[PDB]
Amino acid sequence: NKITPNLAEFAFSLYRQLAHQSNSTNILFSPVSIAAAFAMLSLGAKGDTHDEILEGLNFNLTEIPEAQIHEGFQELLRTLNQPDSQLQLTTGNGLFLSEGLKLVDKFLEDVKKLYHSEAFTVNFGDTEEAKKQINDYVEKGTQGKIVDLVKELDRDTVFALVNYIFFKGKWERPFEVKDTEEEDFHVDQVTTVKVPMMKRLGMFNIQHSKKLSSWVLLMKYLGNATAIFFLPDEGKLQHLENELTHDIITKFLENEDRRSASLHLPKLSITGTYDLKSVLGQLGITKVFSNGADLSGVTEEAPLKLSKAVHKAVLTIDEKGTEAAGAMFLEAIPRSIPPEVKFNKPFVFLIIEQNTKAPLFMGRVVNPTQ
Repeated sequence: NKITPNLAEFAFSLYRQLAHQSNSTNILFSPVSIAAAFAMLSLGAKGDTHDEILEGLNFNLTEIPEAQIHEGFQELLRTLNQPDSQLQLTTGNGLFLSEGLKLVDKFLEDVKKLYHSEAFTVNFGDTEEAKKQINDYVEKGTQGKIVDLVKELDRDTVFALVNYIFFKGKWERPFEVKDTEEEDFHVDQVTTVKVPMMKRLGMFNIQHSKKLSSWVLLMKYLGNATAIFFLPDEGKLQHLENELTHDIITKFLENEDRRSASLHLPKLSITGTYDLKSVLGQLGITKVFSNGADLSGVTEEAPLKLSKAVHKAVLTIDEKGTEAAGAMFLEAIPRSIPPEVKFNKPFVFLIIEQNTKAPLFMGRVVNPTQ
């Protein structure tokens, strides 16, 4: 693409903020999902409000044309929604504005053709009634995978944004349910929990990196997506979180070499729930959540601001290399002795879209049972 580098930096920027607040919490969010959520909102904003958002998404308005930005997100979100995608990425934006409000139709239109988003008007006077609706939107939109998203709503809520994303990929080269068994996972230097561990001896795009002091594993998903897992050596987790760059990751994706290995990877499900206002505030995006928010692109006469913005990400990782079978690869294993690589301790991961090189997900697993 062309806005990929910016997205990559936005992601690490946001990841480090969340990782610095604690080192015992799992982390899971979607760089693409969130950036597009606000790039969209920037269409109904002006001046500092509008400029603050695009720069909080790591865009230098002094060197890049806005049209280029929205131009890119349209194509990116375009390919992510292909009805014939083996990927099966179900993501959506919930725009909820107070009832009885003059909305520029040009806005409601762009939010449609460019950001494939849906805008809804509701009675925010009735809290426990508008909240029950917003959650019924996600649920009926996520095949029920995500429920009771919104916990509570403020009083003077007039503008609320709900961003969600669900994903369960199908490995190009799947694991066998029959080999999955419980193994210890080290949440820390002297503590362990049990977790179902998938395992398979095979040819993997795996290698140990000295610069990162970590094992780097790359696995393909049906639908043109790649998962990159980083298993840091003893005591090098922070080191790893600080050395990661977009170029490092790009180098690893150009390598197609496979080597023998007995891999143990946990079967798990992770979710990330974040308050975009709270989180994006530390990145410099505030004006849009304030009274002085210039949202005249949305409503033309009445005062408007973003009251609440939530992001919810769900990622499931299991054996399946599809709901069904068919093809069937066959790998030639060398006779040499293969290394046993176990992801039985905290590790960081990225899920990259092969076409654009955009990060669909970024996360960290510290405790698989939490």
